[PDB]
Amino acid sequence: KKPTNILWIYMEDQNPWNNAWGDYTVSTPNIKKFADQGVRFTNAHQPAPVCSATRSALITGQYQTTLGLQNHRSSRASYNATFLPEGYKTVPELFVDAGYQTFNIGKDDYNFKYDRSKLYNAHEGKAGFQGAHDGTKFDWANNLKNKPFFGQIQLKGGKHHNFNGKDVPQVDPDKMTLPAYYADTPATRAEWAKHYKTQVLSDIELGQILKELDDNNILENTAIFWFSDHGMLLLRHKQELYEDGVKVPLIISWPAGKELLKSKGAVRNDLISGLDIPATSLALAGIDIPSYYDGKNVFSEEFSGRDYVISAKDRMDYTFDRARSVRTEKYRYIRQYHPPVEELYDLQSDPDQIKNLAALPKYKKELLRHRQILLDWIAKTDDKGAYPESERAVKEVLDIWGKNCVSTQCESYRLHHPDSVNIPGDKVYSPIQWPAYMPKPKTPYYSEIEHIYRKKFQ
Amino acid sequence: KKPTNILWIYMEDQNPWNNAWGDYTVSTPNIKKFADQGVRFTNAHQPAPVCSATRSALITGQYQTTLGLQNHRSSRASYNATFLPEGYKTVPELFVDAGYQTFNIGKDDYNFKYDRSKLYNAHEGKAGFQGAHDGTKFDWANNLKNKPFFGQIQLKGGKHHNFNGKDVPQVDPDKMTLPAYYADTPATRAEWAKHYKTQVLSDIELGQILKELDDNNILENTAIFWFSDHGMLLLRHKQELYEDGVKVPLIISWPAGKELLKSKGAVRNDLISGLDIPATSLALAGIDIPSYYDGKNVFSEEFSGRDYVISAKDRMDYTFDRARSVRTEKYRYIRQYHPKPVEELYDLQSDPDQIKNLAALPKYKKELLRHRQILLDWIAKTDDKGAYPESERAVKEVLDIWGKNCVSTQCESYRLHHPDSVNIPGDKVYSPIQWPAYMPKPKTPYYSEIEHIYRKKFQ
Ligand SMILES: [Ca+2]
Ligand SMILES: [Ca+2]
Ligand SMILES: [Cl-]
Ligand SMILES: [Cl-]
Ligand SMILES: [Cl-]
Ligand SMILES: [Cl-]
Ligand SMILES: [Cl-]
Ligand SMILES: [Cl-]
Ligand SMILES: [Cl-]
Repeated sequence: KKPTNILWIYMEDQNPWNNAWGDYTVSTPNIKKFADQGVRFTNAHQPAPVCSATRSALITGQYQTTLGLQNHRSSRASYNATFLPEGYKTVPELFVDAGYQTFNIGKDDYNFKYDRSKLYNAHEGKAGFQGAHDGTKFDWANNLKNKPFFGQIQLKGGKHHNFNGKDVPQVDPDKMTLPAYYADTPATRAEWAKHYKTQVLSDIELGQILKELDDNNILENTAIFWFSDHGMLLLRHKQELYEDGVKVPLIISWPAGKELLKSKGAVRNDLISGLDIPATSLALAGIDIPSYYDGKNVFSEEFSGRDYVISAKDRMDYTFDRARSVRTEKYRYIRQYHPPVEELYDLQSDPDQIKNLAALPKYKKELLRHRQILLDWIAKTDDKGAYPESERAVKEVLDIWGKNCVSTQCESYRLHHPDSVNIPGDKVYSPIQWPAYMPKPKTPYYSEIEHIYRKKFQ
Repeated sequence: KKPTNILWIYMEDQNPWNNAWGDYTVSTPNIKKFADQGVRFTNAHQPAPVCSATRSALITGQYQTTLGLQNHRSSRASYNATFLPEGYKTVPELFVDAGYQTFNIGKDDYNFKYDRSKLYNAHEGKAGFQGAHDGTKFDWANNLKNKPFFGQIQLKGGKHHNFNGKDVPQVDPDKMTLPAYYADTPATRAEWAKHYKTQVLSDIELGQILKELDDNNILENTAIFWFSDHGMLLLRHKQELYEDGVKVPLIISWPAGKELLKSKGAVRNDLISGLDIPATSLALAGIDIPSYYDGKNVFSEEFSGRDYVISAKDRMDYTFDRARSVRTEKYRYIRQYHPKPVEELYDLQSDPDQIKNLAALPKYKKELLRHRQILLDWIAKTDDKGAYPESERAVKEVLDIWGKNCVSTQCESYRLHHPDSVNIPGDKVYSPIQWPAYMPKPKTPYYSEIEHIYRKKFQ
């Protein structure tokens, strides 16, 4: 007994502030019922805290840092490209090869060049934001009611802008409880109340998708993976609060396999990586997990929870950072490469990560233990974050963010190209030819997504 | 029940033309007795056919192509550097961390920068050929007769230069049987007879090392790995004959453990990769094999022979090539990326000298695709770094060492984009590379000498 379909309900930028996680600030009945009849994961940690890093990792099955996909965003311009290795199979291509129809409605946002028709064969792509391909809308639930499919639906999550729907409650910014030692201003309180409203919008959209499956008798045989690509990125001065940036909601539901999925627990507290989502998707559908994928089937009998979960943060827009985190059952550890410098937090007693324990003698052994888990991971994956981005990749940042990039990478680039700082890179550098094993489609939007230069930023 | 020591008897550039392999052209009694009492491997295929590629692969435990170590030679200059990832453990470091004394007498010839004292803690290094470190000679068999060690002794193998020893037999070039369609000249017949003489020199040297171990009671408790870094590189026009380039002699002997080793066969014909040598050494000494190593323990109960062995060839001195090979039980497949890639398929049973390319024969289409798919899996799994062009700084290193001999497109384009500095030494053109914080560069003087690789004689 395997499900017929896989469906990822893929939310942008959302923390699990919903009834199923015990939070009754707003009413989330669809999510609560959905969680009650499925498997809820309370320790699912994505490999990255930002869009294109997480989304590239889950679609390739590996840490975004292993294949040079770690920088948000990257490989978008005509003159700067990353290609997956020859022979490589993304998760959708694995499903296509096994006979399924595949789609992703909404943004891809991956940090490599690709022929989308090899990944998603049930619909066409179109130009998206900042070099991304997007998947066109279509009546997937009707068209594929009798064709086994791996689909994704991208929902706006915390980035929903429109709250005029008569089902969105009032949320008073003055009633919001902020994290400890977090900036308490009208703007942060407004961001909190807005994020609660987006929980209701997510709850509504979940209800609509479940109805659409039900109206085409697709609800029983579809394994649904319900998750966000990261939580809200929160800053206390310069300190990123990683725990609730990488820990995301995850509910897995397969109605006709309920008892099989719940066998290890209807509420899973063991440590899960977001990279286990594609691997579990493959296993549930009866597709081998490639040996080079990092994920595991979280429902297999041999799966007893990860000892630790690794996350990575690299460049974000025009901020050239590099940090690596080891999450164990009790601690989050951070290695910060651009303050060498280390952080360690006991989450049980310090959930907002205020008390760095790295320099306390009592915690030296736990510190070294987390550090060594990280060194093992760097040695195993050859973390491409250790290597600097190229001239062409820096030029791509300049095309998109212009004067906003004040990093020493960007200034040094300007000092070396004073003749062309504001000339679009596609007029400075030759286009990158796609490799023999993957010719560039002639589809017109493939050239439109490469027009990344933004005059308004210089 | 584990051996106490690990020793690699490590030969340069040598084919198994010896009595243990059934070749009595010359007398090799030490090798014959050694193979008789140990385990002989007839299908051991190195991951490369040249020195720095094979040697970097075995010392790191991974295909040289996975870590950017594939180009022979590379990362030698002051301005061009490859470092292993933070936290990475080469095989000697794994033995140091476990308490052993470690040494390699003779050349290292690795394509990355390293602090040799972290690898080999039982002796010092010295300047070597073309940017390599070498290990100084010392009385290892006595110094370490009571200290568990992992050691390597580098022997000259097919590159021995002096044949006046009174026990080197005369070998007639006119009696040499060359490979089918191989150039039949006085030079190649001379090379054949010379190579047979080097078999006797390797036989002598094997006897001496065994005597040193016996004189110090190290003979019983020492697992020895006796092998070469590759066979001779043979060309027929532009075609490299990979089968006998990568397949090397390998004998493993551990006299106190004879019966355990021989359990799966005293003569082993299953497919083995040279990367299984460090993995098997680690296993015998009771050290964990890191999850990122490619080798396996060939004496483990779970080891049932490899279904295939991968080999890779990339730049060789100033020849910028890229070829990948899948060896299966019956066939060797070659994918050639700079002839878009062209493919070769040979049935070795009927075509030992690799003359009849079967790749375009409809009868062999399925065997072709099956070998192609094996290679594609390996590229996807390892992100074969030969898919990426060498940097500007690496081309300069080639130009420094080889000068006007490099006629490649990469070189000729470099000369076009730097017409004013073509013959200026690279260390006056490019700034030195700072070693990473996790591995500071020793002050030791020969570390500066080995980076002086410019050769005026070549331009
Ligand atoms: Ca996002
Ligand atoms: Ca050699
Ligand atoms: Cl825009
Ligand atoms: Cl649309
Ligand atoms: Cl299972
Ligand atoms: Cl604009
Ligand atoms: Cl040489
Ligand atoms: Cl003859
Ligand atoms: Cl075993």
